[PDB]
Amino acid sequence: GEIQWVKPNKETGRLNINGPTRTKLEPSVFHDVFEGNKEPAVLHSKDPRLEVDFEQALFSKYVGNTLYEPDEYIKEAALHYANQLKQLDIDTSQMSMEEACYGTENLEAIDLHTSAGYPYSALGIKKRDILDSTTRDVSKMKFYMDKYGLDLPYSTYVKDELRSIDKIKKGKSRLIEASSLNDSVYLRMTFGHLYETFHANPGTVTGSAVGCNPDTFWSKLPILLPGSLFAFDYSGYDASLSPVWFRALELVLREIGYSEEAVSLVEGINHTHHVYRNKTYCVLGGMPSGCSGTSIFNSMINNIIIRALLIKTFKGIDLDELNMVAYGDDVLASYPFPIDCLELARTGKEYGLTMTPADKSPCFNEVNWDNATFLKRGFLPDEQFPFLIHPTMPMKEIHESIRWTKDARNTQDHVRSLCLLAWHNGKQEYEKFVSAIRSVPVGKALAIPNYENLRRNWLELF
RNA sequence: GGUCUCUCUCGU
RNA sequence: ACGAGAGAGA
Ligand SMILES: [Zn+2]
Repeated sequence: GEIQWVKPNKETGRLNINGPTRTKLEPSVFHDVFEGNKEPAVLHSKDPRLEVDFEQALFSKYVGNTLYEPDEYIKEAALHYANQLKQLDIDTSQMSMEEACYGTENLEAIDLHTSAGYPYSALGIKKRDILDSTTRDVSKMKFYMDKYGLDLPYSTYVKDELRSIDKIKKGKSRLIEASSLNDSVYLRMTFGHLYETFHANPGTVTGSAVGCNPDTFWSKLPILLPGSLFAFDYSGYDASLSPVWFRALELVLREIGYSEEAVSLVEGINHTHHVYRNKTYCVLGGMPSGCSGTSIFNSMINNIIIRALLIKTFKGIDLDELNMVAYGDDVLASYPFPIDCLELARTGKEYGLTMTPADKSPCFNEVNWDNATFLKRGFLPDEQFPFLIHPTMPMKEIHESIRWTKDARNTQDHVRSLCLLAWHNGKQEYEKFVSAIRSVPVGKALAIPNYENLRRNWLELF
């Protein structure tokens, strides 16, 4: 991805989009009980903590584009994935507006507790003023679709969250691109059925882990990804995508039977316009973080990417012997013979992709089930039933979460949630957690889940 | 102050 | 089953 131009909102006619500049995050009653190295992200140009110009680090993620036009490797890769998806029998027909707005069995309704985007967010119009879960009223929507149209600009905000200290000094906060409700609606009407399919089939056919539950999914993966694991991280995946990958995606949608009218929506995300404060800017390439389809489209593209990298880097790759699962840029993949990711990354560069070793090390060492992680969790065989696999969220990350809070009103729910993540690390580790929580007055007032009950309830999932 | 997923809680 | 909240992940 690359910024093409920046223009004053005066020159473009766009309304100013201003977001909050102070964090909702405050130290919690456990801040000093547990160790951590994360603080609230920088939200403001003159955060005392800054060591670089803020807006320059913010947008530094747009590293540029290399390829615009799929070569033969990318074409073949897009095709292998497309034929694999055909067995899913995706409904390529347009989903009704009612379903797209208000939900189906396999697609959650448009979030109503969340902004309605450009231009409503400036006009003081919220989603609730247009949509109604009880009515399933589609009439006011179909009016605003024809008042403001489609292809409205993304409203850019800085994401309020914890970031490592390195990331706070270096102004490396994350942006989110608020979608216009109009595009969300239209993207959902066009691809809603493909969302449904993907949500109901996490696994190695979709190649996607969207819709998976780690408590039960982790036991399938060593069976879904047989052979030798390989994995790696991307730096700045979304923003690093060159337009070629959106061309590639158009190939996949076309092949599985999408109409040329529907395939044409992809350029709509490859080429996008954003409002940040008082300026308008145009981005070519890069997935816009906050549009409808972000997870699934990123996951689909990864499926294309891993394939193309394999057959351009190595001789005699059989793509039918590749098994992989993606969740956006997160990947776990397997092949009958070990894959050398040092070489994939070299190829990755030629495609404008920045790939680094999985273990966060600077060498591409071996990846195995003992040290693989996916969605931040590891894989730990149960000591009693080894075919069942614990997803192990590191206590380090759990300690990070518990030290802060956006509203201490909800300390109970927060701590319980963390305990449902933490027990998988084992009885000894969990009780060390719990007793540390008890070591403090608010702690002795919380209801904490019993280890053996957590384990008992986990075993009955099977 | 986005898109989604999963899980928990609280109500009728 | 439906409403409201939260946490985590991408
Ligand atoms: Zn443009």
